[PDB]
Amino acid sequence: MKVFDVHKFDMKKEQDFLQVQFNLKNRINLSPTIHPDSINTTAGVDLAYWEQDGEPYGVCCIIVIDADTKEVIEKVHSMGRISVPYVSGFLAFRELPLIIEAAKKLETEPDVFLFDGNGYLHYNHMGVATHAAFFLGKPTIGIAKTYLKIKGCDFVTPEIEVGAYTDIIIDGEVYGRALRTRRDVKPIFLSCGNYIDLDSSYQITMSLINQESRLPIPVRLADLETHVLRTFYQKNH
Repeated sequence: MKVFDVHKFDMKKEQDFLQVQFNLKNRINLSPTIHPDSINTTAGVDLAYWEQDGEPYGVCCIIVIDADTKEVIEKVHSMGRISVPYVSGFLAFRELPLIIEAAKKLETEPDVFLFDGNGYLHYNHMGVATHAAFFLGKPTIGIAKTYLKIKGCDFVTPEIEVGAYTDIIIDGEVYGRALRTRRDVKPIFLSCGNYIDLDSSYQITMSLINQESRLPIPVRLADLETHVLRTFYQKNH
């Protein structure tokens, strides 16, 4: 699908990256309410990396499923040498190029994109899920497997029950939630990406959860796809 040409990727020093984040950060809108049964499709995005001939590479997979049946309707991927981090703390910038490339290959138009990564739950509310939203022009959701501790703030462990959650609050603001997707197993960390409220992010995520993994269906499939493709390229180097 078509994507918005938000900005270029010519940033050099950390100052450049901060300026881009601060600009987009003021364009974040978490007011949209979106019911799970009102959408036609949901997409999952993930990225995998590996060492190769001395240079770092990455493969981004986007898995699109039918919202109602949860069946896979489209799969695309992008692959290329990832840019070596000349700065630190801006992973999203070195991932976006591959993400945009993959999204451009999409024949479908996903109504929402769930990312294997953070969104609003980020030091500057500018995690990959949120950042990618501007380019995609679509609502996005952040699904993180690990907790990013901000301002020295720790989260409250959610109940053992499925769907249980706790709000991660920093400076009196809700950054996201610690969510128990699969009972008793490690919870995931949910945050709005952009163009959607926490309630909807939560409802859509839970509607995509089955007792097989703690990651919503779309994201679990993308993750598995990025791993199989990476293994393919590695053994065929």
